[PDB]
Amino acid sequence: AMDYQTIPSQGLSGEICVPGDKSISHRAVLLAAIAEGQTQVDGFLMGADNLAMVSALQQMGASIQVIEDENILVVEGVGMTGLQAPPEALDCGNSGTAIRLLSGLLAGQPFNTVLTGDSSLQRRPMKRIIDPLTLMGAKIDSTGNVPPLKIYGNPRLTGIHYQLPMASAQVKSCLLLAGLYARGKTCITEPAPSRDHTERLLKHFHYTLQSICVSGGGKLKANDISIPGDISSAAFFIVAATITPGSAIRLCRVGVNPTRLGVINLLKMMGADIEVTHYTEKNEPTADITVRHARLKGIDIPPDQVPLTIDEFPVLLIAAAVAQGKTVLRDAAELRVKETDRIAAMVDGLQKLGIAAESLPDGVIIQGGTLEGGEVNSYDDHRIAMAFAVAGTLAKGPVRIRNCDNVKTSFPNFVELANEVGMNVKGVRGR
Ligand SMILES: [Cl-]
Repeated sequence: AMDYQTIPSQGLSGEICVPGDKSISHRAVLLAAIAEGQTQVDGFLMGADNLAMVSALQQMGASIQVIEDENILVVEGVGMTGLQAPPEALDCGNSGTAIRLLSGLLAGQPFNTVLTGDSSLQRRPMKRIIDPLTLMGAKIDSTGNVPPLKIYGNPRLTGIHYQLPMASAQVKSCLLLAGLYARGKTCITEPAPSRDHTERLLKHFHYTLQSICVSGGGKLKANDISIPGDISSAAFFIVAATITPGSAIRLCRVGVNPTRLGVINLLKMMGADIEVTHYTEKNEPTADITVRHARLKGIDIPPDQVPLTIDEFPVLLIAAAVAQGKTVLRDAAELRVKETDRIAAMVDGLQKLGIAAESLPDGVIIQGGTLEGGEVNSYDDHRIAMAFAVAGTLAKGPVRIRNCDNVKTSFPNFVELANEVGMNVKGVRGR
């Protein structure tokens, strides 16, 4: 509901999976919808952007059954040519990824589609995909190179070899999809190799791929898929179990990034008790994460990790609040407004929960202490709202978190997952 109310936890326990992120979730259902056969998708993020993708595919005749509370989809593929013109404009909500992937998928279809979304989405730039898509023969009308986009399906799409002056996995993913419906082969080359989840998903669905090249005329084969859990969503539970006495949990199949330091490792530096096991590379790289309660010490976050901490794992600041000593985030230069606002909200909430915290022009400083019960404002930022729900696990009293509407729309299963592991949170009427 509008506000979240928590009460202190007796200690977390149990095993859960957290959903994957938006990007992999979109790609999985999209590829499954045009495959032949039935695909069961586990770990599908059930937020508004991902369900907007689902409803769009259904408008075009896809068979997708949604089990929201279990993060499951069961897709009966309609084949490469089973999509049909939607009767109305496809509303992509706030999803830039949805509109861009759908533009690639629909450019080579033998029908027309209008793609739009909310006012935020109607300002998102689209030239980067429109031009390359036009080279393959796409007919995409738009004003100001932003949505709405009217795609006049071109069944005569032809493959292209594309040489980019800068890396971009968003363009690549779009062209790979358009390539599935284009004559000959479509190839994408970059100065440096960019992120490649689309490529692995294509292989998972048994499409042939040969820089990165794909050919039209091939066929997608249904194949069950378990989306790796988003480390950002998992971080909430990792911190919860780390700071709450008597806690022991296991997070199954969480996507792990081996090339970066990360939240698990920053937590380990604070003295956390985390075991990463059962590492596999057949999904993105995946692992089970076992977390037990552990006393923590404040650390100096290296500059390179400051933006990432604030952007992706602000719940790490909740762990700093209960550690012994101070934790310091100082970036080389003053932070961007998005970062500055985020830290100001975290600092203000922490202060309201009796923690000594100061915002800096290039970061923040947290004096480790004791979280008290009280009231904070999430400022409709789901990451902030969730971080304070986690602070509630150890707070001396109940914590009320105002304006949590965006948690339901970004990560709706948070509340049920929190409760299932012993972390008390319930939606209540606000203001
Ligand atoms: Cl969810």
